[PDB]
Amino acid sequence: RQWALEDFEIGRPLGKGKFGNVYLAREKQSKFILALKVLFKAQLEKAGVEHQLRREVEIQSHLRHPNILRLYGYFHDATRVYLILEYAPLGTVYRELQKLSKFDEQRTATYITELANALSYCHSKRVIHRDIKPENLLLGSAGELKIADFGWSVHAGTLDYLPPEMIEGRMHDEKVDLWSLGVLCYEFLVGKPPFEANTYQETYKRISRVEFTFPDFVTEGARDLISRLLKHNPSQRPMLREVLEHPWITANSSKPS
Repeated sequence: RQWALEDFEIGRPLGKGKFGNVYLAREKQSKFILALKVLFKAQLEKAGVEHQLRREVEIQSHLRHPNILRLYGYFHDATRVYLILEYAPLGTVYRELQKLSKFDEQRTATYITELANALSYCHSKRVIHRDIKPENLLLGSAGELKIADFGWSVHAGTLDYLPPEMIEGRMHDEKVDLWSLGVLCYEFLVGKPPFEANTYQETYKRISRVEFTFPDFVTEGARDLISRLLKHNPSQRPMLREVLEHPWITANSSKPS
């Protein structure tokens, strides 16, 4: 952490967010490579997502896990607010999916394993995640998957990754995470989310109905796991331990539980 913008040399823009840009950066005193996220206070207040941001930063701060992107610290200008983040050199899972069209079973199972580990750790800390997107998944130097969005919750846009209970306005719990796994496991293997449609309304209906089909190249194990994850009823969804111990996972995953 630092107290000012002058503590960092700003490098190439890693990406542009809706509220502000992210840069590659180096802490001058220690030559420390990190990611510097810039946000505008006015923009945050326009949506009133300021308090949400503060809470999410607070939650993220207490999370220490190899498969979760680290928040080193933060400061403000004003107007600008700066987040100091772990730099993931291998970019997003989204871009990787864009490059490889789809992932093989081993890579998919591995990513799912890392995800389930991180989320299990979060559940131990009574931390529940919102929707998980591939653009919000980064890759470390060893290619390790890292959850990078700060969408956490402590109390019990595109709809592609939201569970039925959240889009229907029903009460949601930790089970949400498992649903996300399902979607991701599908997308990794197929190249597109299972409820993708050209229309928001269509996607809404397809999610609410849990209306999806498998391409022929999807194996029985993958179909089984995904089908168990994509339950309309959150209660019928398995636990993360059952996921980590799923035959298909254990058969294809490189990383242990």
